[PDB]
Amino acid sequence: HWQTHTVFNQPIPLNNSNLYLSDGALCEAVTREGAGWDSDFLASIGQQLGTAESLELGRLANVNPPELLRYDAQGRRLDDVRFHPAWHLLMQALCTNRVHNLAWEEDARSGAFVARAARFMLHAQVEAGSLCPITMTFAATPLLLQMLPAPFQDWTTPLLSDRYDSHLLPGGQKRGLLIGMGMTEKQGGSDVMSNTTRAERLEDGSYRLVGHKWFFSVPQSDAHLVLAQTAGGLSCFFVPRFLPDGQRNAIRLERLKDKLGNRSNASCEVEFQDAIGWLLGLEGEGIRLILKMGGMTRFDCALGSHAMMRRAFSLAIYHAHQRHVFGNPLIQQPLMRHVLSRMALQLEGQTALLFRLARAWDRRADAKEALWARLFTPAAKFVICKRGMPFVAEAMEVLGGIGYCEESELPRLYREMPVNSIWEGSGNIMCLDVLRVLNKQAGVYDLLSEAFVEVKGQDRYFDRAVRRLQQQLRKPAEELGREITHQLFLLGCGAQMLKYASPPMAQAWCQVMLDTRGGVRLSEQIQNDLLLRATGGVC
Amino acid sequence: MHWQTHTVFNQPIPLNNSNLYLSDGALCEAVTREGAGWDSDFLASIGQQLGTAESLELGRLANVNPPELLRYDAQGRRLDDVRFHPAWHLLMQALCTNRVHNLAWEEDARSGAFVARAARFMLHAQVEAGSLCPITMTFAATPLLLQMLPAPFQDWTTPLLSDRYDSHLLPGGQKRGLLIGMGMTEKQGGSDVMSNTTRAERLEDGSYRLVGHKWFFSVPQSDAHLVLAQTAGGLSCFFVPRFLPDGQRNAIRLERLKDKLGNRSNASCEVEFQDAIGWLLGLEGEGIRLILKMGGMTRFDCALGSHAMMRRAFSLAIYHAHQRHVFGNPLIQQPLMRHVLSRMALQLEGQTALLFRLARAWDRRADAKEALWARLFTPAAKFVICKRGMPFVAEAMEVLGGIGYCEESELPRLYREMPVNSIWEGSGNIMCLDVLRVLNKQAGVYDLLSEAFVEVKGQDRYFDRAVRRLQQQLRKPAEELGREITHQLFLLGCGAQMLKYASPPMAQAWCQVMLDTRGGVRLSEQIQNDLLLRATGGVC
Amino acid sequence: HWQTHTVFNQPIPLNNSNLYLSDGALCEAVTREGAGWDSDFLASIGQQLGTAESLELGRLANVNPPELLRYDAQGRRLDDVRFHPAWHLLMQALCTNRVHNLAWEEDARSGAFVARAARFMLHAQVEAGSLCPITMTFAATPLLLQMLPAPFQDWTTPLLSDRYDSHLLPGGQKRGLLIGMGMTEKQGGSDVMSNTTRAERLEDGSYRLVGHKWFFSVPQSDAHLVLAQTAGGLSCFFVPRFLPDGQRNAIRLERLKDKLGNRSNASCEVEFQDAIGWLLGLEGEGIRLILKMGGMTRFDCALGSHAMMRRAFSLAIYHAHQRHVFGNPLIQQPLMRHVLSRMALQLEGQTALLFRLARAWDRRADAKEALWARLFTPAAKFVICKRGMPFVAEAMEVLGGIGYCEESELPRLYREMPVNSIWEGSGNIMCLDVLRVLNKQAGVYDLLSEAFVEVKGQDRYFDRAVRRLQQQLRKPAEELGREITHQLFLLGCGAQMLKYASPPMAQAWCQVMLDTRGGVRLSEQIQNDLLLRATGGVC
Ligand SMILES: Cc1cc2nc3c(=O)[nH]c(=O)nc-3n(C[C@H](O)[C@H](O)[C@H](O)COP(=O)(O)OP(=O)(O)OC[C@H]3O[C@@H](n4cnc5c(N)ncnc54)[C@H](O)[C@@H]3O)c2cc1C
Ligand SMILES: Cc1cc2nc3c(=O)[nH]c(=O)nc-3n(C[C@H](O)[C@H](O)[C@H](O)COP(=O)(O)OP(=O)(O)OC[C@H]3O[C@@H](n4cnc5c(N)ncnc54)[C@H](O)[C@@H]3O)c2cc1C
Ligand SMILES: Cc1cc2nc3c(=O)[nH]c(=O)nc-3n(C[C@H](O)[C@H](O)[C@H](O)COP(=O)(O)OP(=O)(O)OC[C@H]3O[C@@H](n4cnc5c(N)ncnc54)[C@H](O)[C@@H]3O)c2cc1C
Ligand SMILES: [Cl-]
Ligand SMILES: [Cl-]
Ligand SMILES: [Cl-]
Repeated sequence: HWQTHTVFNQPIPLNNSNLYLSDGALCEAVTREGAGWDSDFLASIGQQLGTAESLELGRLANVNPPELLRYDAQGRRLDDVRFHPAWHLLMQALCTNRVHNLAWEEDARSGAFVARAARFMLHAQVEAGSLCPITMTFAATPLLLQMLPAPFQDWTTPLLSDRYDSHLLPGGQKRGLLIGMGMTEKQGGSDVMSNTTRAERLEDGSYRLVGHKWFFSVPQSDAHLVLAQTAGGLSCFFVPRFLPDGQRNAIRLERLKDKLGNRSNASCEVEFQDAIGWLLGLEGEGIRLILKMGGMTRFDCALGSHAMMRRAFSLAIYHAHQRHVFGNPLIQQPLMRHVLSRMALQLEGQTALLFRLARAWDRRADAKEALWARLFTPAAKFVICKRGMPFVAEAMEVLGGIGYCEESELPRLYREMPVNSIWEGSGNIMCLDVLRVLNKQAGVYDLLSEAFVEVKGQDRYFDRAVRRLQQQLRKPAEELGREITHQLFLLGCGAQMLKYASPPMAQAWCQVMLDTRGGVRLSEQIQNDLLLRATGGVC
Repeated sequence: MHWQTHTVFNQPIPLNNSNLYLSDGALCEAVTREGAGWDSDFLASIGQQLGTAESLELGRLANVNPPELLRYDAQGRRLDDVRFHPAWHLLMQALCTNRVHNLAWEEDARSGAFVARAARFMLHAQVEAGSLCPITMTFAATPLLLQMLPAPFQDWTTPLLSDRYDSHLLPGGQKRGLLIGMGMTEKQGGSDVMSNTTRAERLEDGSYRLVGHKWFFSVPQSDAHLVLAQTAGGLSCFFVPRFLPDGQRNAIRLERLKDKLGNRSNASCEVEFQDAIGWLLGLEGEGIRLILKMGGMTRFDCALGSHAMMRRAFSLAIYHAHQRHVFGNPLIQQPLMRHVLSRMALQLEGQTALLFRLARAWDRRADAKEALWARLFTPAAKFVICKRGMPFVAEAMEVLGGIGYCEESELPRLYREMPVNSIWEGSGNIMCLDVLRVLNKQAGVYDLLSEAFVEVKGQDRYFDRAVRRLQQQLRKPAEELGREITHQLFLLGCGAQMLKYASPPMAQAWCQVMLDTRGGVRLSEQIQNDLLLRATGGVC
Repeated sequence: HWQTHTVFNQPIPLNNSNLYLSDGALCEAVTREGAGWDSDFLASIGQQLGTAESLELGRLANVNPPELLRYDAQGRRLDDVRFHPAWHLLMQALCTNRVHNLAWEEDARSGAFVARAARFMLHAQVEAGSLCPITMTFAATPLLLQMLPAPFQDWTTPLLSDRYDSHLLPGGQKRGLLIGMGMTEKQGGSDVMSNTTRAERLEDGSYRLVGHKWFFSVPQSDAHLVLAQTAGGLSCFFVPRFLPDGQRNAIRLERLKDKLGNRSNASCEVEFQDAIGWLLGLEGEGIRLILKMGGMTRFDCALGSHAMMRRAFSLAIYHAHQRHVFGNPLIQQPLMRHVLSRMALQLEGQTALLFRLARAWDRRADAKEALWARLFTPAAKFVICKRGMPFVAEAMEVLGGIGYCEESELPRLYREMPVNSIWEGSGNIMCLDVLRVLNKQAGVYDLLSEAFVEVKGQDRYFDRAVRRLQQQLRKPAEELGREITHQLFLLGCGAQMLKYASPPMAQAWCQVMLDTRGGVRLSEQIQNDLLLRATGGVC
């Protein structure tokens, strides 16, 4: 008699699922792209990462963001950052699963980049902030392994380990390392040539750095690769957190960013007060170096946005299956079932493209593969990271009101999305790069012709899309970089669907994405298969 | 460098990584003297563990990340749960591992257990105080439950005697360890519990339906609370479990979480009972009689807890004062400071002596004379010591100065905790009214005092004069002098202990400083040195 | 049937009362000490300040503490502090009521200091943090008015206004000002001789300051009087927030204290990076100057603590009067009544001593009056500020559990008390100063004897106390500085009680405070009278 009502028609939130085994498109991609040997392991962590206890860690790390500790209680400079225990727990698992170095092990087998991409994608569905140090370390490791200055040769062993080490010590004394990246300044992020951080050559071949970095993520990194001006031009420096003699480097943490999302991750405004750096490569070869690593971090952005889209979608279909409206399961409602099917179709294409791209990276020794990666990485980052926002927003709306409340995973996802689109130059820069590749790089047109010819006749909308692109690649105006990049990206997904997806699935994908007319209805059967694949049972 | 504007110097390193036990001379001597010497090795062991920086950090985390009340889930269903920072649970594990909640109630507990347990308690208290609340309540309630558990809960006996903290959201019977809370206070009264309006109706099966509220309901996550409610037969005490036997959640509704000055790591709720099921303990109307048994022990914990926090505050102060220089010399060498610090050390010596003598009384409660001693000095010790805590800790804070007023320091948290112990369980006045009630109603109280006072007569002139004043001060029966009488009675208790077991110079010092009404007592250079030295260890 | 219980015996909290007219001892003191002309105004603001709306401003200012803005969104240094709107409202009223300068107006009448003290004591009961800038400004004003450097002569008018101006502008362009004091450094606050902030003389006569201040309250002050080392000794500098040319002075705000209490008030850790200062007086004359101001701020500490004890006590008795326990009003319960009466008696004494002490300051032109002030100011600060903690804690306990909750005014008061005892050298330094006056000052022993002889024979306990002080002054050790200062303070209050208080009241006070035998019962008539005077009706 105390109650005013009974609570019903409230679906149970998705948890204790298998992030891997419930993703049909992913299972197929992993095996298809030569990482089948990691399938058992993927399912293993898929189950671990998908538990309530795991998702809670994600929540804790974000709602208890890091504190910047500039001083101690005595008034001495401290320059440290303090995290919630959940942060460290996430790091342990990321490093245990070698998301930061799997591909760089000395005996790493074929498909390692692809396998590692799958491992990454699972973690990304749980928590995103923690991916930042992992992404940076992953991209920087190959570079360091062959360019480490003499005083830090003993970093090789920890760089190749599977142990997270949060000890406040010099890198050489630690079990595992994290590498950060300091490029962006107040005057520019895309245009790094405008940096005003200067480096004066010190004695032993080291340099004195004086300047600042505007966005300096993971200040607790064991080292940052930093860009600074020298007499010889813009160079890249290895700036360790501790000097060889055990003293703390002269990096001053001034301010912690107060971010829309990505809140679990510490992003600082730092200043260099005669900090010591070691020159990597040659003076003026700075931009050339960070361009090598950029390729890989961009891929992580695209993959990360995709992972979050996948999670948001999983939450949405799980909810829509249980929630009833107007007498029927929400997911049975014609208009909803239509929207959800198009969303699933979106993820199928992205899964296909992203893991094809991963294969390219795994086989970068092949000039044709390296060129494929060089081209589609920026494209995938631009398109997928742009889609993230509208896509996650839609998922949120499938849940309705409760999806707009912070107790749900959706707001945090929705809040994270834009960071991936802004990171590393932003969309426009991606598109200018795509244009630059088509123009400057040799044998690009030949590479495209081969793939397009390989699937000609399989689908009318694809072939028409190919014709439209070649017509736009005659007079490629800069102001059409987005149109060109988008169309180029779709053709990439299209080819993959046509080659390896079932004919009905590819027919569906091509129609929905490449049919300019619109009004595209999907067969009852193809919709059922999409939604079924998106919940597993295809593994 | 050229970037700096100054050099940081004369800033002392904060006290950490010390041994909370081995650095307390008075405590080591007390433990051995009061028959708990067998626990000395263990005490030093946890004394080291608890005194580490990592441990102190747990204390800080538990307080600056206070519990959240979860009334509802994301679906709009009632949840009635409380979510803590991991540090809270870590503190609880250690407290239970160290059996601070049940050591004395083990079936084979040896002699001195209450005294040993008091020492274990005192160490923990210096680290974090909030976590002590569930421990204090469970410790006081356990003896009662062990022999009064209703039939459906006989399988609580094993967990009640364990050393395993269990935070699982399950019925008690399925758990490895338990916590018992206490629901007495209502909006209309805390001291006067007969004004309770929570009512209980007897049901067909022997349990009762409770409808009402509790104003301060600490540790709502307890596995059960002993609750007072009105019945047709009068004010009774009920065992109100969090889960019913059939695994369903009892009808206890958590409405509001208190936003407290201190004690913040501990969840204190405003709850309402919506036909919650309770099991009658004892007889209808025997309610106040039951919670009076348990009150004796929780009061002791309040006194000990305040003492522990005073000890910690003092440790921080002397450690600071030893390093900090002012006007060319170590702060602790400055005549006026060294004088204040010595009086503070002297304060703790007396409290240590009295509190652990009291702990012995509880350990030997089978002896009528000991039980009476406890019945008399427990309330007195709670009144005086818990009152002193505030000015005492404030003084410690001032020894550090500006930095002691900042929350990065342990001092503000200690300063903020202190009043809770004085307010808890009736408050100072109630303690004093109780002391007066014992002198009046209880038989052979005057005889008991006479024996102790005679045993030390002639040893100190200020003590004997203090004894004369008390016996006279009792000349006219008067409620409005309850505090004067309770305070004087307390000092005489400490005095006797110092005179019997402390060194003659130490006891001479204590008696002069505490009992010399003519004030202005200077202390010998030697006695001050010995006080401060004892307060840092080396006497163990 | 929805309810589980009925709420009763829950007293209404004290609000919408008159902070002045409810304080019998205060009304009498104001009239007695030559400030009876302000009575109509004191009752006026006493009404305004006691309102719920007023008290709410206090709460807001403290639960929404200031934020330090070291940088703006563009990464340019900003060094500003942002307050809750309630803070500025509190400031507006304080300045409107001239709590910061009443006594320094050019045509200030007799008893201005005593009237200002009364106004201060009322504001102090609503909010304490806001008193910091007021106290500092009040103490520095007289000094500045006759020492202002040439470039800041036009500061005279604003210094004497009733205007609060929070505009971020150079002083000269504002309608009112606030002055701060920067003395304490990390190495010491009591021993300022250990300061390492150094000032070099410049071409133009001003100085370059490089150093730091550990506690630096009201960083938003229009100027700070700062102590720094020069070639000729430790000196006092006028450091304006803006330079004459409008540029911001080189005062760098590094960090904001996270305080036990006093949270509404901004206290900073600051550093000087070649900040411009102007010498006040002669080099090495620094300590001599800040000693002149120290006199008045120490008085404000004592007054503030007294004020907060008064407020606490008002709350306690209003509560005890409504709250029932064991069938009677809590205030009727013999033990409670006894305690509350002693507390009231405590405030009677303090009120008498403080406003006699205020008279001394007002008539400081008389050497005998200045000497009385010189002696009892340090004493009153030591004793009263020390009593504050146990006193307010008692008040809190009268309310019980609800008094321990932050929704009550008690915790905020309780959290405030220690700051007044720590400010300006702390208790020990006060007692050392009192000893220095009894030793180094001439005619002190005479001044005291004149007062004691004037009341000899009126009370046995008072005379016995006098004989014990004179005996304790035979051998005046340093270690007895507290015992001596305490005894002195008591005799001070005692003299005032015996002279101007009703004989029964003076007897009660003497018996309670000076009867070493303890165990004093008070008559039912004197208790009824004490509590009646503490709720007004004597005005
Ligand atoms: C959460 C977070 C963390 C970060 N962490 C780091 C870090 O760890 N290390 C680091 O170095 N940086 C970091 N950054 C900075 C980030 O890399 C840059 O912000 C990003 O590269 C864009 O630089 P910017 O902000 O200066 O944008 P701007 O350079 O001002 O660019 C503005 C816009 O102009 C567009 N644009 C640029 N050139 C052209 C052109 N020729 N034609 C048309 N449009 C153009 C860009 O697409 C962009 O959208 C972080 C940023 C965020 C939000
Ligand atoms: C952090 C915290 C946690 C708490 N947790 C719990 C809990 O878990 N369970 C629980 O039951 N209670 C709890 N309490 C309540 C606490 O036990 C009561 O607040 C306390 O007993 C005082 O009662 P009260 O607040 O009703 O004050 P009142 O009973 O209104 O008394 C107020 C004052 O009156 C004095 N007084 C009472 N009677 C007399 C008399 N005859 N003569 C003179 N003076 C008298 C009291 O000593 C006290 O100073 C908690 C309180 C706090 C602050
Ligand atoms: C909220 C707040 C605001 C503040 N604002 C300001 C401000 O605006 N400007 C400013 O300059 N300071 C400020 N302070 C600091 C305050 O003035 C100092 O902290 C105070 O003077 C004591 O200095 P300290 O902390 O260095 O104590 P210390 O100098 O380390 O003193 C330590 C203790 O030893 C005692 N002592 C010192 N010398 C002796 C001796 N010879 N014999 C016996 N005992 C002795 C002292 O009384 C003190 O209790 C502020 C502090 C607080 C908490
Ligand atoms: Cl900081
Ligand atoms: Cl809730
Ligand atoms: Cl800032």
